[PDB]
Amino acid sequence: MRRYEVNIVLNPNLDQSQLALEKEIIQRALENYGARVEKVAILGLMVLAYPIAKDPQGYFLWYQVEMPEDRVNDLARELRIRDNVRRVMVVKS
Amino acid sequence: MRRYEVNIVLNPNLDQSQLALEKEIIQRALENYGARVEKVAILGLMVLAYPIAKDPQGYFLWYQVEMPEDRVNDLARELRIRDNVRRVMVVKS
Ligand SMILES: [Mg+2]
Repeated sequence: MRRYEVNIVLNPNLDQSQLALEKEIIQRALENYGARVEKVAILGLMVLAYPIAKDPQGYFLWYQVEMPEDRVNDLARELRIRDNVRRVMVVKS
Repeated sequence: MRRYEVNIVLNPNLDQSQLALEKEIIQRALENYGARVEKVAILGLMVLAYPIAKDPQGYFLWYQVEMPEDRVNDLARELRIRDNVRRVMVVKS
């Protein structure tokens, strides 16, 4: 077990109920990969100003968890193939 | 004037006095580009677990500012050419 901060950028076009569902589904996926969810946060709709990129808008979701290192890559791919997930950044604290 | 969150990843090999200097120099650069620095934070040494990348380690620096949109790209390039700066992500709140 190790601690990680899971950063998620979701489709900016989601309505609140869709945002909630995705946030809940993603939290379940975390646990499904052995994660102990310590913190969770929706940081709002944000726009990437730099670097220059397509689809700069997105909802920023953030989770702090303790989970096995061996399941980190798997959880990441699981989250990435989700259609509403545009970006997944997992940082080891 | 608009509000932005300036994300900075610095060389992980910096000693504390180097970290401090860079953090101060970067804050000055911000102001030099018309930024009003509202918040500043050093979030520690972190390791990018996903996606897979070279030089995964780095100090995470974060600033919240209000500055002119027209100087955002310039400030970003200014910060990026700095040798200790490995990554610059500017998000519009
Ligand atoms: Mg915070």
